[PDB]
Formats: sequence, structure tokens, C-alpha cells
Amino acid sequence: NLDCWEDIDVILKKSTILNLDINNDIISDISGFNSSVITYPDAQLVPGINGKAIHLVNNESSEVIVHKAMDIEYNDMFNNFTVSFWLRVPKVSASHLEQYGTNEYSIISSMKSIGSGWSVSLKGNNLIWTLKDSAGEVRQITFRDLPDKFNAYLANKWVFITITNDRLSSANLYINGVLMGSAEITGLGAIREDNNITLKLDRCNNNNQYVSIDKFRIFCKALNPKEIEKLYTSYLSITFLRDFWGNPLRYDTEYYLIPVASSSKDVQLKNITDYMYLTNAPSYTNGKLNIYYRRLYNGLKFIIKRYTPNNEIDSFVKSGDFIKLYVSYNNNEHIVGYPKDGNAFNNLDRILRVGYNAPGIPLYKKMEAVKLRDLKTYSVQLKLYDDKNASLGLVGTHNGQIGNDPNRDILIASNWYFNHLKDKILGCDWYFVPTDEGWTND
Ligand SMILES: OC[C@H]1O[C@H](O)[C@H](O)[C@@H](O)[C@H]1O
Repeated sequence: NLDCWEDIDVILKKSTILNLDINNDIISDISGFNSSVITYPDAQLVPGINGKAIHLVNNESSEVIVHKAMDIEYNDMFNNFTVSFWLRVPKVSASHLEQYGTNEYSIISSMKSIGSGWSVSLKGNNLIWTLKDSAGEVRQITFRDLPDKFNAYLANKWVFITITNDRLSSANLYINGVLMGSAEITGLGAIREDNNITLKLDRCNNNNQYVSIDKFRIFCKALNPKEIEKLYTSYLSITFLRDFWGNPLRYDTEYYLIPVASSSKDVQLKNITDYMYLTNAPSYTNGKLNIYYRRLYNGLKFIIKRYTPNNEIDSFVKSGDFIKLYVSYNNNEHIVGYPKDGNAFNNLDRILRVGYNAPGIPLYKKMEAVKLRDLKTYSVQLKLYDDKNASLGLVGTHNGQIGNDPNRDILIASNWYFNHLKDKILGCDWYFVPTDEGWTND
């Protein structure tokens, strides 16, 4: 065994030899070996998985360099090691796949010529891990991302990358704790990499390309599945809610709602004062490029507002926060709620109403944004309360019809969900999707 050094948390901490953290808007190594980190002028900081993350654009000034401390400088020359980090890459447009699809560019590398060492690179929709020994001998793992961009890993969502390297066997590439690729690495000699680990877009021909990297970390051992699973879930801080992309959910921001249980569905409104229902979202497909996805940004625009003043007007939404949900329709904002004695399926599934304003009829609108289930998924649940603070249920959908309207999956509030929070898929889970430059429909 070529690993270094029981409780998994202890193992992870003790085997860490590099851990990039960001506090007080400064990037530094908190491993203990204190490797110096040099941040160049155009390395930007943006929202991350738990705090801020490194953002790299395509120009020479955009880079972060880690100068390995003497105590870890030669860690991966002969021994095992693991590299992990959260990664966010914008969805590549159809044009850019055709134009730069064959352009491989590194984003993180210890290779300096010959350039022995390791590198994380991207080519079109491929994530590539490369190792090169002093003899120029090479080993690679080439992960081809899923065709369905809605569920792909290199399609604008924050995902967790982990690459283990066992010199006595193979290298394994994991995404969100799942094994995605592998390659035997026996027969490789010494890995004599550069004294610096460089985070920067190298040899990328697309001037508008960019990426985000967070929690860059190196371990002096090849982590096993259970350890990676623990590592991965240890970052999912169930306190802050997240949007579809994995960034912090925010107040006063327009979001398109998509139910996790029927991701191909968008939300639509019958009429002001009336109900909401699901409709099939338009889609995009490209046989030649073999990519497709349900298009985004269609359907109602929802806005989350503070029910009462929070902390110090924090812009992010915290699980347990009470809110007022509004639909932004034709420039007007309409509160979402359930009117007293309002139409309800079998008196249990309360039909939600948008901009209901009947005089003398109380309208329950107090909601609580919470995270009761599915920790790995960037979804949220919404709990509606009446005037007595009693639960009216979680927001979801019910199939049926109102009057002479066609059968529909109508937005409702129901306590039924609380009895099924353990199911794999539940109709009360929602994705809050904000428009983002990282995703443009073709
Ligand atoms: O699957 C159950 C179905 O009926 C229930 O009463 C609720 O409306 C939702 O849970 C809906 O999906």
C-alpha cells in the first residue's frame, strides 16, 4: 500500500495535504502545511457551495497558483493521492461545440519540457484526467458527459469531482460520489510535476469560456467510495437553501419553478385570482451533436419575499425562513396563497391561487422555505400556514379538474407529503431556476 498515515472523518482530515479555503475574501491553504497561494488580478470570487468560490475567465491575469510547501512538494511522485473539488462549467452552446469541440484546455494542472505531472482538462463536453511520468508515459480517464443537458454534470450546475490514484492499481474519476470513469495506472514511473499547482484556463481558444472551482483539495491516499461519499455530503450544509444551479437561493429574485418529480414540466397560470398547473416545457434536440434538453425560462416567474425582517436583510434564503411567494405576471406581482374555504380536492389538497382578492375572505399566504429531504438535490419544499399557524401542507400538485377545464396537475398545498418524506421521488420537491449566462437555450 502506498497511502499515508477507524473514523472516516478523522481519516479525511489527517490525509489532507492541501485545502483551499476562502475567508475574508482571501484564498489560502488551511491544511496545516501552509502552502502559499498566489492570487492574480483577474481571478474572481463568486457564490460557492459553502461560501465563495474561485472563478476563472479566459485571460492571462485570471489564475490562482499554489506553491507546494516543502513538506508535500513530492507527495505524488511515487505514492497515492486524491484530488477533489467542486466544479461548475457553463452549458456549451451548439455553436461552441462545433467550433471548439476538439479544443482541449486544462483548468487545473501540476504539469510544467515533457510536462510530467497531472492535469484536469475539458474538451467539448468531456472532463479529462491526465497523469504523465518522467518518461513521458501517459494514462487518462475521459468522461463523456450525459447527452441530456438537464441532467448533465458539465451543464452549469455545481458538481463534486473526486479523482483517486492508486499507483498499485488504477485511477478513478467520481462525480457527486458516483464512479464515472477509471484507468489502470500501473507501469508509470515517477511523477515529477511542477513545484506549482496552477488553476487557470490553459490553451482554451474560446475567449468567452469560464469555469468555477471550489474547495480544491489533495489527499495523500486513494480515497475509497465510502470516504468519498462522506467527503461529498460533508459540503452539503443543509442550512442555506440553493437554486437549480447549486448557488444560494436569494430573496427578491425571479425564479422559474420546476417540480423535481416531473422535470419536463413548467408551471403556468389559469388567470389572476385563479389556479396554477403544469404544462410540457418545449425542448431542444441536436442529433448531429447528440445533445438535447428540456428548454428553460418558460413558465411563471416567482419571487420570494421576507415574511418579516431577517437577520440583517441577508440576501440568501435560509431553511426555516418564513416567506411570501409572489408570481411576477405582466409586470405586476401577485401573492400566492390559499383562501379560507377555497376549492380543494376532497378537502385535503388545497388549490393554490394567484392574486386572489375576494373581499372579506382571509387569504393564507405565510410560507416556510425548508429542506426536509433529498440532500444531494438542489431542490426546496414550501410549507403553507393558515392564520392559526397550523400547517396547510407542502406545495405540490394534484391531478384532476376544476369546472369544465381539461384534466390537469394543479398546484396545491397538502399535508399528505409529510407522511412520505422518505420516498425517492416526491411531488413536493421544487427546483428554483434563475436565468443565468451559464445556460442559454439553442
Ligand atoms: O400521488 C399522490 C397525489 O395525491 C395527493 O393527494 C397529493 O395531491 C399529491 O401527493 C399527489 O401527487
